Formats: sequence, structure tokens, C-alpha cells
Amino acid sequence: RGGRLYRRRFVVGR
Repeated sequence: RGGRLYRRRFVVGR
């Protein structure tokens, strides 16, 4: 998933 992309949120893990 893009959960780890600051593009929308933050470059966490998911």
C-alpha cells in the first residue's frame, strides 16, 4: 500500500 508515502500522508509503514 501507499501508506508509507508522504505524497498523501506520511512515509510510515503501510
